[PDB]
Amino acid sequence: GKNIQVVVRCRPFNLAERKASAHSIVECDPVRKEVSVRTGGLADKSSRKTYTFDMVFGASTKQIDVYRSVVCPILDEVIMGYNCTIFAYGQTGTGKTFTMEGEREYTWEEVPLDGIIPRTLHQIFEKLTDNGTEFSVKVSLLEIYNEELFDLLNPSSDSERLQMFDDPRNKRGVIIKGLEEITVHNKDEVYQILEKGAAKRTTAATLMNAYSSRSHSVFSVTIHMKETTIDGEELVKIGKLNLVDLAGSENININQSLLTLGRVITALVERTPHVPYRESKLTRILQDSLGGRTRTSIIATISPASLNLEETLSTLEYAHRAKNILNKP
Ligand SMILES: Nc1ncnc2c1ncn2[C@@H]1O[C@H](COP(=O)(O)OP(=O)(O)O)[C@@H](O)[C@H]1O
Ligand SMILES: [Ca+2]
Ligand SMILES: [Cl-]
Ligand SMILES: [Cl-]
Ligand SMILES: [Cl-]
Ligand SMILES: [Cl-]
Ligand SMILES: [Cl-]
Ligand SMILES: [Cl-]
Ligand SMILES: [Cl-]
Ligand SMILES: [Cl-]
Ligand SMILES: [Cl-]
Ligand SMILES: [Cl-]
Ligand SMILES: [Co+2]
Ligand SMILES: [Co+2]
Ligand SMILES: [Co+2]
Ligand SMILES: [Co+2]
Ligand SMILES: [Co+2]
Repeated sequence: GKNIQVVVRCRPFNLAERKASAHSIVECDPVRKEVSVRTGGLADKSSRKTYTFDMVFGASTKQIDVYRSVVCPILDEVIMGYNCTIFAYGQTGTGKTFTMEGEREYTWEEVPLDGIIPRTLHQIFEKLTDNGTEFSVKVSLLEIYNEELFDLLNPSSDSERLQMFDDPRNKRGVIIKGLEEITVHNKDEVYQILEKGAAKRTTAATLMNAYSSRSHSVFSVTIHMKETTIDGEELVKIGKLNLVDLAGSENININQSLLTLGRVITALVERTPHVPYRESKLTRILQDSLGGRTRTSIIATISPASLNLEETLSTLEYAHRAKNILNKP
């Protein structure tokens, strides 16, 4: 699977983990692209399990580093008119959202702590403006909670589950009816769009108890591009990027949707003819991207802490089952 990259990002051990008297049980090796965990736990030390992936981000890794390495070559493809997807997958609290969104002249914000989504909107605007491309950008943001779809961007949207239909004009496509798409007018409008997104998600975790923790959220960008050549020829392209912050790993039943995604990715990597797209909402919505000429990436997040051993081992196993990479001698 040249086209499907699986990478691992170990976040810093944290304060809560110290106070529980946890210790680091995971060793990352960016050069050998390995992650080792002592599976025995504490005094085992005979129990070391090692995994190999496309990339392993050690401690020195910053937000820009994940961006240049995972995202930039995918936006290249998106800008050439392809449809791509990037997943963040892992235990709650391990960095899926920090990676996808991150945190905030830069006066009130920490741009170094910006994640994938705002950096993506920035490059889109910077690259397309520089090369003289006439363009327009729109985004939708939806969440999936217990197999029901909710629009995070509808101002008047109460509650209401959106409805998804097959699209008989495309056998791989899908139509989410009523889905709001904002037009993005500048680099910084993303921040306000993520704000509106969060307010709304917060509401729905009250009147609903759909915790962003237990939900998938799908942030989709569509770019309409027109290039004019030397002679005044017009070249028209439509790119699409899906940035997905998955439901927490920990119970591995949105548990079933995660697993379906796993089989979908494994069938793609292995080229087996049976690809179970229809078995979850997430994979139906995404079949268009995953199934064509494309690039796909999973950022598997983990905590280094001994207290997280089981969920960390499971996340590693999931990512390994996804794209199986033999360990080096
Ligand atoms: N690579 C990282 N570096 C520094 N802090 C991080 C990193 N990843 C996560 N955190 C912090 O850890 C907490 C959990 O991260 P978050 O992305 O919300 O987890 P998840 O989305 O996987 O539940 C957040 O407070 C975040 O600020
Ligand atoms: Ca660490
Ligand atoms: Cl380490
Ligand atoms: Cl690390
Ligand atoms: Cl960091
Ligand atoms: Cl600039
Ligand atoms: Cl607008
Ligand atoms: Cl605007
Ligand atoms: Cl506005
Ligand atoms: Cl199946
Ligand atoms: Cl089945
Ligand atoms: Cl295995
Ligand atoms: Co480039
Ligand atoms: Co420039
Ligand atoms: Co500029
Ligand atoms: Co589902
Ligand atoms: Co049908």
